[PDB]
Amino acid sequence: SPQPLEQIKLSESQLSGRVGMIEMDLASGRTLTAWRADERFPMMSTFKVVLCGAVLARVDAGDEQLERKIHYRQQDLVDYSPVSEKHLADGMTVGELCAAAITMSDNSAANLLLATVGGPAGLTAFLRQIGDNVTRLDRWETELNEALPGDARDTTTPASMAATLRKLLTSQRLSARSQRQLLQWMVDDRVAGPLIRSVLPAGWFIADKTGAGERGARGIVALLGPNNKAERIVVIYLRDTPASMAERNQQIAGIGAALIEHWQR
Ligand SMILES: OC[C@H]1O[C@H](O[C@H]2[C@H](O)[C@@H](O)[C@H](OCCCCCCC3CCCCC3)O[C@@H]2CO)[C@H](O)[C@@H](O)[C@@H]1O
Ligand SMILES: *[B]([O])([O])[C][N]C(=O)[C]([C]C1=[C][C]=C([O])[C]=[C]1)[N]C(=O)N1[C][C]N([C][C])C(=O)C1=O
Repeated sequence: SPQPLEQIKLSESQLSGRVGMIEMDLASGRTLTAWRADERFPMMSTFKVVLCGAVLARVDAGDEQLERKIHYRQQDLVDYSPVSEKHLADGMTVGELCAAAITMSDNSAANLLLATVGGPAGLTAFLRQIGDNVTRLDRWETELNEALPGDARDTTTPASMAATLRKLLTSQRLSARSQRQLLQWMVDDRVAGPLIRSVLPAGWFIADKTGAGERGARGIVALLGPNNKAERIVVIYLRDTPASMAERNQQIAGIGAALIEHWQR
């Protein structure tokens, strides 16, 4: 494979789309590779990690419990809700809702949790509280995936998302137990985690949350590293490409391959 930046450029050319990417040391926050890192991209379902960061902050403060059971109704549901559809009779705990939102990308689970943090406006306020002055959530699932060309709604930048993820996972803004919980939810991703492991060389750690939207929008936020360690945050977003889902997946994988072959920097 090419060097990381060369592969990122190739991916843009082949996709006829914009790619945004950051590679950041998790421990120190050092930025290693950056491409369009200050440009806006739809978050899509990658927002679900930040959402559950906000939930955990409420838990730490004693304003929420992961055990608390929410008994929601069918009228609360939106599409792509494989876990929450199973529990109209019996409900789900707040912790189960975060697990479903992150590991299964469950949209109704996400919307239920979003309401508990004050909706899109409340999550945006939480982001400002942790010093992210760029990321914004404006809509609910599933409209937040619309990815209209030039629309700033529901966007982040690779740089802001990476910094925000590092803050949530490591800065001690969250309790130790909450930091550990957020990480484990990403480790447990069922949408892409197992597939990614199936193509990673032996020894490479992965934890992740993916997202998909309209007009080619697709993304991943991840922890990756050799020696079975979460060494780096890697954030990749695609937008405004007519390419197939299969190619979008392959292009993101190709950027990963370039990172893997050229890790020491
Ligand atoms: O010499 C380096 C490695 O080269 C190949 O590994 C290949 C692997 O066979 C392939 O499946 C993967 O595809 C890339 C898969 C990437 C997975 C998704 C990446 C995510 C992770 C973080 C967020 C962005 C994307 O590339 C590597 C590097 O060429 C060999 O198979 C392996 O034995 C060897 O250790
Ligand atoms: B997450 O925010 O990435 C979850 N993403 C979704 O639920 C997407 C999945 C999807 C992507 C692309 C296409 O063409 C369909 C579904 N949902 C989504 O983008 N759309 C947008 C809004 N639309 C309303 C008519 C949906 O129902 C929908 O699910």
